[PDB]
Amino acid sequence: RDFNNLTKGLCTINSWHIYGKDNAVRIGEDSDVLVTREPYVSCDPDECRFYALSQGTTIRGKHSNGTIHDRSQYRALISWPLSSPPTVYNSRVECIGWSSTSCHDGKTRMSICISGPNNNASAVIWYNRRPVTEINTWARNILRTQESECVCHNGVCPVVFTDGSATGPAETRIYYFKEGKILKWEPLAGTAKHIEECSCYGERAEITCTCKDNWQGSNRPVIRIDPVAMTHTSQYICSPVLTDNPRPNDPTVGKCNDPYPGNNNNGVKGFSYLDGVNTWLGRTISIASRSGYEMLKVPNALTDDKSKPTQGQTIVLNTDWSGYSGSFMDYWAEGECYRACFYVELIRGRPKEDKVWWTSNSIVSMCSSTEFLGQWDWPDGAKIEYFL
Amino acid sequence: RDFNNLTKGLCTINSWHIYGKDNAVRIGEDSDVLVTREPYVSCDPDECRFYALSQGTTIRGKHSNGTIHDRSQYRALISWPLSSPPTVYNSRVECIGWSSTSCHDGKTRMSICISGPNNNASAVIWYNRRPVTEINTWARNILRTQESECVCHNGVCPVVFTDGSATGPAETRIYYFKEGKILKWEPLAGTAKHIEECSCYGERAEITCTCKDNWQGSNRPVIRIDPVAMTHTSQYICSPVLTDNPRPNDPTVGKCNDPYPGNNNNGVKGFSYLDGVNTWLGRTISIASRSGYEMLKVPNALTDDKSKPTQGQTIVLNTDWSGYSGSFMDYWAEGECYRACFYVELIRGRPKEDKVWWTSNSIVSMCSSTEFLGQWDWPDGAKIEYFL
Amino acid sequence: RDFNNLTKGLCTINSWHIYGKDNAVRIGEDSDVLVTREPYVSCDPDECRFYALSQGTTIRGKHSNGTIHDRSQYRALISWPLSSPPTVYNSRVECIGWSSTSCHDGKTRMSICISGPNNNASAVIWYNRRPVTEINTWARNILRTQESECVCHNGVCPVVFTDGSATGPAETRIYYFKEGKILKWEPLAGTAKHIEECSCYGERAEITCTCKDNWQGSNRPVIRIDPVAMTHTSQYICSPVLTDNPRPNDPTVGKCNDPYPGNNNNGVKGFSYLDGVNTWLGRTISIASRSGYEMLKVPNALTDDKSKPTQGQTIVLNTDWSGYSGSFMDYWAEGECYRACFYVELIRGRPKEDKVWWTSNSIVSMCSSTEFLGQWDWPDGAKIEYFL
Amino acid sequence: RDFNNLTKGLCTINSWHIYGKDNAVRIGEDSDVLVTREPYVSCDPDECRFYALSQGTTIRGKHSNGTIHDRSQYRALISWPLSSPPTVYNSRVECIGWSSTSCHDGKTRMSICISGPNNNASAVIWYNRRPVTEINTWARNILRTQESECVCHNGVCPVVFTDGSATGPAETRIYYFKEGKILKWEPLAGTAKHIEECSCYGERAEITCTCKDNWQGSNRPVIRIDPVAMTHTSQYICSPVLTDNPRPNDPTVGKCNDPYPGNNNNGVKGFSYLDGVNTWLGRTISIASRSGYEMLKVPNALTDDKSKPTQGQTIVLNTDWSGYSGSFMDYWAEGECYRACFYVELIRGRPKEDKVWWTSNSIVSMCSSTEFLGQWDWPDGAKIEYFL
Ligand SMILES: *[C@@H]1O[C@H](CO)[C@@H](O[C@@H]2O[C@H](CO)[C@@H](O[C@@H]3O[C@H](CO[C@H]4O[C@H](CO)[C@@H](O)[C@H](O)[C@@H]4O)[C@@H](O)[C@H](O[C@H]4O[C@H](CO)[C@@H](O)[C@H](O)[C@@H]4O[C@H]4O[C@H](CO)[C@@H](O)[C@H](O)[C@@H]4O[C@H]4O[C@H](CO)[C@@H](O)[C@H](O)[C@@H]4O)[C@@H]3O)[C@H](O)[C@H]2NC(C)=O)[C@H](O)[C@H]1NC(C)=O
Ligand SMILES: *[C@@H]1O[C@H](CO)[C@@H](O[C@@H]2O[C@H](CO)[C@@H](O[C@@H]3O[C@H](CO[C@H]4O[C@H](CO)[C@@H](O)[C@H](O)[C@@H]4O)[C@@H](O)[C@H](O[C@H]4O[C@H](CO)[C@@H](O)[C@H](O)[C@@H]4O[C@H]4O[C@H](CO)[C@@H](O)[C@H](O)[C@@H]4O[C@H]4O[C@H](CO)[C@@H](O)[C@H](O)[C@@H]4O)[C@@H]3O)[C@H](O)[C@H]2NC(C)=O)[C@H](O)[C@H]1NC(C)=O
Ligand SMILES: *[C@@H]1O[C@H](CO)[C@@H](O[C@@H]2O[C@H](CO)[C@@H](O[C@@H]3O[C@H](CO[C@H]4O[C@H](CO)[C@@H](O)[C@H](O)[C@@H]4O)[C@@H](O)[C@H](O[C@H]4O[C@H](CO)[C@@H](O)[C@H](O)[C@@H]4O[C@H]4O[C@H](CO)[C@@H](O)[C@H](O)[C@@H]4O[C@H]4O[C@H](CO)[C@@H](O)[C@H](O)[C@@H]4O)[C@@H]3O)[C@H](O)[C@H]2NC(C)=O)[C@H](O)[C@H]1NC(C)=O
Ligand SMILES: *[C@@H]1O[C@H](CO)[C@@H](O[C@@H]2O[C@H](CO)[C@@H](O[C@@H]3O[C@H](CO[C@H]4O[C@H](CO)[C@@H](O)[C@H](O)[C@@H]4O)[C@@H](O)[C@H](O[C@H]4O[C@H](CO)[C@@H](O)[C@H](O)[C@@H]4O[C@H]4O[C@H](CO)[C@@H](O)[C@H](O)[C@@H]4O[C@H]4O[C@H](CO)[C@@H](O)[C@H](O)[C@@H]4O)[C@@H]3O)[C@H](O)[C@H]2NC(C)=O)[C@H](O)[C@H]1NC(C)=O
Ligand SMILES: *[C@@H]1O[C@H](CO)[C@@H](O[C@@H]2O[C@H](CO)[C@@H](O)[C@H](O)[C@H]2NC(C)=O)[C@H](O)[C@H]1NC(C)=O
Ligand SMILES: *[C@@H]1O[C@H](CO)[C@@H](O[C@@H]2O[C@H](CO)[C@@H](O)[C@H](O)[C@H]2NC(C)=O)[C@H](O)[C@H]1NC(C)=O
Ligand SMILES: CC(=O)N[C@H]1[C@H]([C@H](O)[C@H](O)CO)OC(C(=O)O)=C[C@@H]1NC(=N)N
Ligand SMILES: CC(=O)N[C@H]1[C@H]([C@H](O)[C@H](O)CO)OC(C(=O)O)=C[C@@H]1NC(=N)N
Ligand SMILES: CC(=O)N[C@H]1[C@H]([C@H](O)[C@H](O)CO)OC(C(=O)O)=C[C@@H]1NC(=N)N
Ligand SMILES: CC(=O)N[C@H]1[C@H]([C@H](O)[C@H](O)CO)OC(C(=O)O)=C[C@@H]1NC(=N)N
Ligand SMILES: [Ca+2]
Ligand SMILES: [Ca+2]
Ligand SMILES: [Ca+2]
Ligand SMILES: [Ca+2]
Ligand SMILES: [Ca+2]
Repeated sequence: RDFNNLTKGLCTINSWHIYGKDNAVRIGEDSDVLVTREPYVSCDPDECRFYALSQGTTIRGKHSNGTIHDRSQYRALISWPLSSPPTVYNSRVECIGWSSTSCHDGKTRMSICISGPNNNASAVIWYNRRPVTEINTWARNILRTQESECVCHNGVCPVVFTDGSATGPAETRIYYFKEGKILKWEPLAGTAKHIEECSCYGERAEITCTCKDNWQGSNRPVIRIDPVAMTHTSQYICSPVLTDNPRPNDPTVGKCNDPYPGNNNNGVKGFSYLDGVNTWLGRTISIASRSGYEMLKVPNALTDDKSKPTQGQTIVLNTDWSGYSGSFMDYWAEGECYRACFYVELIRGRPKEDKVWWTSNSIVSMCSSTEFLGQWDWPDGAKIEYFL
Repeated sequence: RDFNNLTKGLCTINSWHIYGKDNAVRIGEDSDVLVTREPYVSCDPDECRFYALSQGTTIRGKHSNGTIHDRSQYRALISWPLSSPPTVYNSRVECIGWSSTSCHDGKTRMSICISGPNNNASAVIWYNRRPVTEINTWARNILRTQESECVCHNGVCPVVFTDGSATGPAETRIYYFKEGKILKWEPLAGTAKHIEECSCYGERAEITCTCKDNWQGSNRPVIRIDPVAMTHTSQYICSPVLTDNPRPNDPTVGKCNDPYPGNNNNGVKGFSYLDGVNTWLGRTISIASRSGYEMLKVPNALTDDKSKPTQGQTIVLNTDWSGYSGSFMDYWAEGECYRACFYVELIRGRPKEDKVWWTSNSIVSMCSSTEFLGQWDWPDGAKIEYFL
Repeated sequence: RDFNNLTKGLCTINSWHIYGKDNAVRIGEDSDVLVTREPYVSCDPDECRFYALSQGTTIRGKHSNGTIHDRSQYRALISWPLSSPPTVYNSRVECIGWSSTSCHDGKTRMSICISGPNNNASAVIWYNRRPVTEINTWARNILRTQESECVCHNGVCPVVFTDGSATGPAETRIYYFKEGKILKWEPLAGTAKHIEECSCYGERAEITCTCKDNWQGSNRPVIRIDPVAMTHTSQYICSPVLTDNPRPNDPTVGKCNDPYPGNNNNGVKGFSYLDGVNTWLGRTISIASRSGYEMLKVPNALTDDKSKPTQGQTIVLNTDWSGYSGSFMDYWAEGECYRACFYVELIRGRPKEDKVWWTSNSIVSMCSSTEFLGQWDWPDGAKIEYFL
Repeated sequence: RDFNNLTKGLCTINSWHIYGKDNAVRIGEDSDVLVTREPYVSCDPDECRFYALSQGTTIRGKHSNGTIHDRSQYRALISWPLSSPPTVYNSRVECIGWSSTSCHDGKTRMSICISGPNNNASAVIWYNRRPVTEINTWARNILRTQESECVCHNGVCPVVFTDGSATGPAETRIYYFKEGKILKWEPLAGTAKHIEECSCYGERAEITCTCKDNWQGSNRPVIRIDPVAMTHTSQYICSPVLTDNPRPNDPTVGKCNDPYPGNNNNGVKGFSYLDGVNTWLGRTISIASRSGYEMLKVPNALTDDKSKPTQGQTIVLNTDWSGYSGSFMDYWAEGECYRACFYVELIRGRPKEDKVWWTSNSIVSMCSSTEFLGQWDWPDGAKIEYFL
């Protein structure tokens, strides 16, 4: 109808309720489920759907062998109905590639897929299910993007891309798209020293992105975008409650403008909701691997370098595999505020479970409640032994 | 369009005709059918669909092992086209959880799923396919609901929940929802001593629920709700024709305000249509197990403590497995009266058929006819031996 | 929109072109295709679909064993997209039963399914996907109907039913339905001595049905219905070109008002287009079994007792299995005339191919062309050996 | 709405970006994917879909044995969602046959399928999903058509057919259809000596078709059609950069009005975009087999007999199997110009990979970019060994 405008602020997050879960790996043990990774969730005005990068093969299919690899010509961004598994028969291909983002601007959806060899990748921006714009690699080193939904405001949908090294300074750009066309792009500015895989959400005409500093930071870089002025700033979450993985143990004081040291060249896509006292951080429980998942209320995490948790909720037990996580909200829901939501990728297979030759995942997602709900843990649920 | 109003009375029930049957277990022996239990049927203004709690695995899948269990993080309320089986590819997830209810108010549908550990469960109320309200457990002991459709009147859709013991007094509540929001809730009142799994239907601005007294009663508790005044009453079906299972043999006089004794801490979800002489009771044929199913016309069953059958119809032979049963009607059909309908869950597998490691079911459903139709029996139809 | 009216006459049939073919048995050798029999085709104003009686199991499924049987509680009328196979995932159940008919009146569709034991069957008439009317068996001996589409005119859709013996006189009735309700029913009248499985089509406000005399006739009975006056007549196709199966060799003179003798208590559903010189008869090539299929132009077959073929077209080679056949037309096509169409059921499995324990079929269908097209033969295409 | 008119010229082609890829053979190793060949892509005003000739069996199905054959009664034109594989469950049959074409005129789609024995084939023209016209073979020798989309202008959709020898002069006809009806047909005229499988596109009220001279030419014949005057001309691409396969090595001067010699009675469906300096030719890399695929910018190829490449892009490595290729464009996209697109059929199985008994393919497709994008190669991706 009309372009959506971020007119509401976040609802108060007092707990998290179950939103969606597809049990993909369980079901896929005996049905035609596509092998995936890098999933997310994204809403249209009339429906919310699960998204992910397919590996172009079923889990039980012999071609599942080798899917630990990140970029092949057989991957594609696919979407499928909320809480269903990604099957050969119900998956809709949005575009071809090995890194993506997607978002609805209120009128129609924009989807972006990047494909190519490491030194010659390119992104193609689709809008209303048609290719509209293409961007060639600018640093010739794995052009890559969010791996979760972008956010739009009055037709303007900003997207964060990175091209260059994963273990040294790279060239991060913020592109402002409108109807699939480029209105403007900026180089990254601010104090964030490295950016990859931004998880974004919007509220009151501002877009907040919690990304990852793969090079040096165990605290997360944050990019705040003004989609009207089409400008932004960057910093790190000041809080001592470190949220990347792997990471060192939590200190008593964090860092606001530099990566918190202790772990280099590694990390996991993650997210946060930074809203003063209504601030919640997500993170793996393990400091060593993609294991477990919890939500911690850390009032003023973004700006308070000594902020520590005041409440929390366990999403996945430390004895269960987690993975990537990101933000999304249903901007077309009823009510006076936007309800914060997120998903956690539950990785199964390689490298942690090497008795099988594949790597895939299932999805679990939650949204906020103003109630103080009881908690449950939500594991993938599959028995690897069955696949042997 | 406009909210539906219960303006019609029931059609005269002279017999029951076949409405839907999915042969899920038969078909699922060689196709991707999800393992389920606790099914029901529910209509929208333009379509009627089968509903059930999936176990997050196919019947032939190795994860089918263990599905006798009631509550896991892998269950979800799903719906699928009338008379089709619940397949991985045609099942639509309504919400995540292990106890549910759902109903269309004329404009859109409300679905409720409860999930959690036994001492920390919570219900999330979805409306127009979005989460709107959440209710935390109040007795910290398996918050649970209907397992069949709720009914709406002018936007108000009452739902019965129980939290607390299954073998002693519990805390039953009646919530009146409108657009997924809570308008009001009452504690159970009346003479019903325990309530679980209410089967409801509406006619002439009144909602009748036939539930189950798991603690002491072999006769069924009945809750009648006024959705305008948002008030209710409770009692038991007075009739000597006992309809719970297991149960003692039928006496010559029943009980109107206390559970009829003989069997404790057990029972099965069931239903009835209480409409003076146009009264029909459903029940398993066996007094010991979920075996067989019959419909008995027991004029004035609700209020006459010596009422006995005047007509009847066999739905499932005592040599076939039955299970849960419940009411639903198509409130958007043509004509001057609402046609009473019900479904019977045909349980296969554990605990009765333990040569297989799974528990699932198929569905059979009937609706009333003003004709006096010939009867047939409708078994699940699957041969367990094939699954060995 | 508005009820359809049979305002056009038939197009001139100079040959038959390929319309649809689903290759169900071939494809079903390695995919989830339902076992069926008694198929047909029927159009809605915006789509034409394949219809059939499912057996409630896949072909490869173990429950396929025994599907040679005609009536079980596991059968249902299903429809699926033109030329696709009837799969577990794309089949839409219209109603439950073992004998059916269905037709669109221009506004919505009426579907009829009969279920029951032999001595207590009943038909339930569905309209706009809801049950509206029920009719109890009147002769207590396998109430049965067309097994192909009915035809409507200004809301009135006549249907032919038979109840009673298959090898002696029975009670045949013509019901005139409008919006699923009974307007009137007549007993069969005319000279037809036995009626079963009528194949009907309409043109210029008249409905012609070519049925089968299972008891004594090798020539086919024909019922012509006036859907306005709601009256009918009956006779046999006068032609010496006999079209039932099994049957005696063709004589040089047929019979107009009595069954042509030579074969008792047996036959196959078949059809014809009786339109003066524009007359075409379908029949199996073999006089002994459901083998082969051909179309023969027999000018004035209905009224000329010495009429013999003037043109012809082979549909299925005598070295291939055929089966039932029937008429349908797309009454919502463009143009000035209705294009005659028909389908042939290609039966595979039992009783002719007993190395497998199942019985199923695929469908081939043709429509007329005013051109004189080259002919091809259209077999089922499956290799039984593969199923062993 | 209104008939589409070719009002735009081509966008400038500076490179090719990835459009769609279904990885059919990979996925089909463990899911219900139909065996196909002769694929293409075609757009409707609201969706673009993959098309192909099914073989009426799955790849893993036993009936896949023998699918190297071209024409059987089990083939049909099917379409399915962009980038999905052609599965039993998501494939929509457009018509029955072994040679086809299809195109949307802006209001609705016309699809054409030819079926029959070699000496008695016939084409049936479907419009708005109904059969409208039939054309009988005129040379009684494999009536055949494009195997890719046709193009329409103001309701007029020209189609090229060939009937007669594959190794000598044949009877090629250009039919001008409007709403499935024949407006006019011409015999081929111009200097093209043999025509088969035309790949067409339209721009500025002109339709260009790049076909194949199976008899003598290694350069490609080109037919330019005026769909208003309903007239055409024919010649060959003058360029020395030869684009058929098999073929001799490239000379330094080509031929404008006669087949370039060196290879007889063989070839592959191919295409080109002839637009002055904005000219791009597609071809297999190997001169001996359907191996590899590249796009070469050959300014003025059509008219310059010494034109050689000025830019290029590799689509498939010479160490990977290719096959047929053709043109299509989304005539309903936004913007001021039509974006040239094409697909390459990636053939797997027989005759080149004879360890398996089947022949099938997957599809890869690209569209033009005005950017100068980095290139990647796009192979089928399946491991034949897995199928053994
Ligand atoms: C039914 O459901 C309800 C609703 O969920 C249940 O109630 C919930 O119970 C939760 C578990 O107790 C609780 O979650 C905790 O909240 C704590 C905050 O609350 C407390 O402190 C505040 C502030 O003073 C008080 O106001 C309040 O009253 C409480 O006393 C958090 O601090 C908890 O998180 C910390 O502990 C968990 C382990 O339990 C860690 O996994 C987590 O990371 C936190 O601890 C690490 O991080 C901090 C910060 O740096 C460190 O200081 C600390 O040492 C830990 O650090 C190590 O571990 C991390 C992670 O591995 C590592 O990286 C680091 O290096 C170190 O090695 C926790 O979030 C909910 O708030 C509470 N909800 C409600 C509404 O009450 C109820 O129990 C259920 N009922 C039943 C019967 O089960
Ligand atoms: C073609 O189709 C038609 C249509 O369906 C067929 O006709 C139907 O036939 C049915 C079977 O006969 C019939 O159903 C019965 O109706 C009885 C009521 O009618 C009779 O009594 C009235 C009242 O006086 C008369 O007016 C009327 O004319 C009849 O004479 C019911 O009483 C029957 O139910 C009882 O029996 C069945 C076993 O048959 C039990 O399963 C059932 O539970 C009922 O009996 C138990 O319960 C009562 C009540 O407490 C006890 O008193 C009794 O002892 C039984 O109790 C034991 O069993 C229960 C259950 O296991 C247990 O819990 C308890 O402790 C005890 O152990 C039955 O419902 C249809 O009405 C009739 N329909 C029509 C329209 O006519 C026709 O036959 C078919 N044709 C052919 C050729 O087959
Ligand atoms: C390319 O395609 C075109 C288009 O299809 C091909 O041309 C077609 O060729 C067809 C085959 O020749 C032809 O079909 C036949 O038409 C005959 C009628 O035409 C002839 O007679 C008329 C009338 O005098 C002439 O005007 C006309 O010029 C012709 O001469 C039919 O009579 C044929 O059917 C009979 O034969 C077939 C066997 O071929 C039987 O299966 C069929 O049942 C008919 O014969 C039985 O029935 C009659 C009637 O009672 C008996 O008299 C006769 O003895 C047979 O009876 C036995 O068999 C039956 C069935 O098993 C059994 O029940 C009974 O008891 C007996 O045992 C046939 O229909 C098309 O008309 C013709 N089409 C056109 C447009 O030309 C062309 O060939 C193809 N090109 C190539 C290269 O292949
Ligand atoms: C990142 O991505 C970018 C973007 O893709 C990459 O840059 C591209 O690189 C491509 C490969 O170099 C390049 O493609 C070539 O373009 C040549 C034309 O450009 C050159 O000449 C012009 C004209 O003078 C100059 O202006 C320009 O500056 C260049 O110097 C083509 O000529 C190339 O095609 C020919 O070679 C390939 C093999 O490489 C053949 O397969 C192809 O068929 C062509 O050669 C055959 O045909 C010609 C014509 O008859 C014959 O003369 C020749 O001998 C060959 O003939 C044999 O082979 C054929 C086929 O098998 C056979 O039939 C015949 O009989 C003979 O046996 C080629 O197309 C892109 O243009 C370029 N793009 C851009 C924007 O720059 C960049 O490299 C990537 N980065 C990294 C790090 O990888
Ligand atoms: C069910 O009853 C309510 C009246 O209680 C109907 O609601 C009125 O509907 C009309 C048209 O929408 C409005 O102008 C009135 O204000 C509505 N509501 C109330 C609460 O007064 C409703 O239309 C009835 N539903 C149907 C299907 O007739
Ligand atoms: C079929 O015939 C009936 C007339 O018998 C048409 O019905 C009339 O339709 C118009 C418009 O709906 C009404 O105003 C008349 O009262 C209708 N009915 C009768 C029974 O008089 C009907 O429209 C015709 N169908 C079509 C498609 O033309
Ligand atoms: C473009 C790409 O391949 N990105 C990688 C990502 C990346 O390698 C690291 O962030 C370092 O740069 O790591 C991971 C990962 O799980 O750590 C998955 C991503 N997979 C995909 N998006 N396909
Ligand atoms: C919430 C829950 O687990 N409810 C149980 C129900 C319950 O245990 C008894 O009524 C006693 O309270 O029993 C049964 C049952 O088949 O008897 C199934 C239900 N299964 C599910 N709804 N998942
Ligand atoms: C109602 C019923 O079972 N009808 C039978 C039909 C019938 O038995 C004979 O016509 C004699 O009456 O025969 C056949 C048949 O193939 O000959 C199939 C039908 N199958 C089904 N419609 N299910
Ligand atoms: C009508 C028909 O069978 N056409 C053939 C085509 C043809 O044989 C040659 O062009 C020579 O005439 O060859 C090929 C081919 O791959 O070379 C495939 C086509 N397959 C199909 N369209 N089914
Ligand atoms: Ca890091
Ligand atoms: Ca009880
Ligand atoms: Ca007969
Ligand atoms: Ca399978
Ligand atoms: Ca050639």
